[PDB]
Amino acid sequence: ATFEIVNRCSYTVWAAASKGDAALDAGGRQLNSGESWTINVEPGTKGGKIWARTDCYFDDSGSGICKTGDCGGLLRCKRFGRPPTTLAEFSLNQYGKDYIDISNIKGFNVPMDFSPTTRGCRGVRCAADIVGQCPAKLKAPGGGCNDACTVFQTSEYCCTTGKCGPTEYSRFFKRLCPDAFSYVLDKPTTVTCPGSSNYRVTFCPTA
Repeated sequence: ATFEIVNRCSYTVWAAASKGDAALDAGGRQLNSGESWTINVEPGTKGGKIWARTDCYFDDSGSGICKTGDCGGLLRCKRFGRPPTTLAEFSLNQYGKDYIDISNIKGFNVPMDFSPTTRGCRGVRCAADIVGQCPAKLKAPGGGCNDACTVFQTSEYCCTTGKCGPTEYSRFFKRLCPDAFSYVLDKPTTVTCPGSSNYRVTFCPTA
């Protein structure tokens, strides 16, 4: 399948694409404003994620640091990223469908549209100035708006036991982005798409 990753923000990002224990495609790439990067993701993938990283440095050996979303100091992500990272999430072809979501469960760093490029299903978006508004205790020095499980490490925020409810903090993300997951047991805003669909991830969409 095909992921076209478009940086419509006015600042550079360092896109990432991982499943957890391996890169997707080249696993990351710099994207100056306006630049695009189309990747190939193997059918049937489970639990894939796409995110932006901000304020990176990488050397020629591809080794470095980012202020949001860092995946173990590399340019070419093979793990997932350090919060706060807004997340495009997907598992493809799982019995005839595709399932797409955007998640604020690790926080928010960059606004995002995740829309299908082939018919049958609706996209999802979180474009609101979450970082402009972010509750004071959840702000991240380095940039972005952290989730409460990251800031406080409690069972209730982290839903450790599989039981938890919404919180004042989950609800701050759900007031600003109702289509994105705001905590682990949020009512699912998942989208089911035809198996083998293609997609576009647009950062800073309304930019």
